[PDB]
Amino acid sequence: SGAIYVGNYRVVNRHLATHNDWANLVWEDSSRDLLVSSTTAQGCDTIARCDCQTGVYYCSSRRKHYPVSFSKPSLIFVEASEYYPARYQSHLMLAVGHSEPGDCGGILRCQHGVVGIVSTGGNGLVGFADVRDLLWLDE
Ligand SMILES: COc1ccccc1N(C)C(=O)N1CCC[C@H](C(N)=O)C1
Ligand SMILES: [Zn+2]
Repeated sequence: SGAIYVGNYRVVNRHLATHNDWANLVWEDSSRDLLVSSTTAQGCDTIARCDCQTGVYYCSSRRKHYPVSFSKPSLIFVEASEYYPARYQSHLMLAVGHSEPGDCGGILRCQHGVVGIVSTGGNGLVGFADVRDLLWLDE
């Protein structure tokens, strides 16, 4: 679990969004596994606007933060699951690191701010749904 709270927006994994998230839907993209809902209170997270390929992510299955090198946002194949059929997930960045089901929502951050959230993994890899292109999150 996990979310980014920026301004009057809450950013979450689309496969973990609540009834409330869908009742206050602003935007969603199944191909990116992202969903943005509106909030009444102001959020105090800063979004990074950069091309960093190094950062630190929170891994709830280890209660630890890990430094990682990660790929550029791209279309990557993701095995079928209870929420999606087998498909290409866009805007996804992979790193070598620990992740297991339950780690989705953990924030990835670089020196400039929030980069994205854990969305995929397996076999010593972890995938992050990028949010740095969503410029509207700030205006
Ligand atoms: C951190 O995630 C993992 C870790 C280890 C092993 C597997 C995972 N994966 C990949 C997932 O949990 N999922 C299932 C829920 C839907 C996700 C998606 N974006 O399509 C993929
Ligand atoms: Zn950065």
